[PDB]
Amino acid sequence: MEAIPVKQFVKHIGELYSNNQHGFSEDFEEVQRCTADMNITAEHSNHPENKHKNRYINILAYDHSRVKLRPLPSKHSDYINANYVDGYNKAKAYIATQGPLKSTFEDFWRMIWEQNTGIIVMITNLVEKGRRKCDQYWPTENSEEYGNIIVTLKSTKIHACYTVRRFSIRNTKVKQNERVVIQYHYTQWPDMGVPEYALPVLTFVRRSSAARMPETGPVLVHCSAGVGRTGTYIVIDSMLQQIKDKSTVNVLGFLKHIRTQRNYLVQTEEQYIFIHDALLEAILG
Ligand SMILES: Nc1cccc(S(=O)(=O)NC(=O)c2sccc2SCc2ccc(Cl)c(Cl)c2)c1
Repeated sequence: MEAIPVKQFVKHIGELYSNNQHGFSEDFEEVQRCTADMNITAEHSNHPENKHKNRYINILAYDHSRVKLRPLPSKHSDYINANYVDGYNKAKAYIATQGPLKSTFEDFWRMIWEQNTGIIVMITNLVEKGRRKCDQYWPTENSEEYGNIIVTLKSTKIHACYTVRRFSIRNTKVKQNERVVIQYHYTQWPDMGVPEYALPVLTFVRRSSAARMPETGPVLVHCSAGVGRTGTYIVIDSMLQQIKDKSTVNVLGFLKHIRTQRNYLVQTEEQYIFIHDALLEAILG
């Protein structure tokens, strides 16, 4: 189970799809079992003092890979539900994290400053099908203050399927010192069912990924829980890098791997199939 030449990957997709996606089903179940003989601790996520900091009681941040906040003059001011995740070759190329709650906007922006993140990839809407997915952690307009980071919205471009917001943030307890942070926000979400046509996404991935500057902190990627759509993004992004580099693909292997770094990355078979549709589009296009 290693890399597949890009020229036979497309053929492979045919096989995975046939007989009602039986092959896709076997792959993803392998992925879900891939953790089986594996205990990964998330004690910090389960600590009573950190509970109100998790959006979902079941969606945790593995200890070994968790992003640590600089502790504050309490014992658990270091905790945020987030994990470093690997990209193509490069270790810790992403921070995959949940959609921020009101009570964690400070942690969220502190992490971004502390990690020197320059790009945010947002893969949810605040509200979807009437349900709360994510609290708005940025200024509707002008500036807003979170802890010692105050964020200023500088410009916005709204496309068919996503929006790009350029922020300038300054730390007040520095010097102040300022950074640009660019948010890529995918906004095109189904009233009924789930996303299906992968081409607009491929474009989103291509443009947000190309926005990464040398040599900066990891790209922050979040949806709501920070595992499903977030994992889909990371795999599509990484595999496109691999294709450019070596003209080979390894979805099943890379995914089993990043699954050790954050629980449930790529959460459903449908998302798993979607990754393949995205990459098929890139290859044929
Ligand atoms: N159970 C469950 C958990 C989380 C999400 C869902 S869900 O909404 O029903 N299901 C989904 O979100 C699905 S299912 C197939 C594709 C997608 S998302 C495709 C997509 C869109 C924009 C970007 Cl930028 C990327 Cl990289 C990928 C279901």
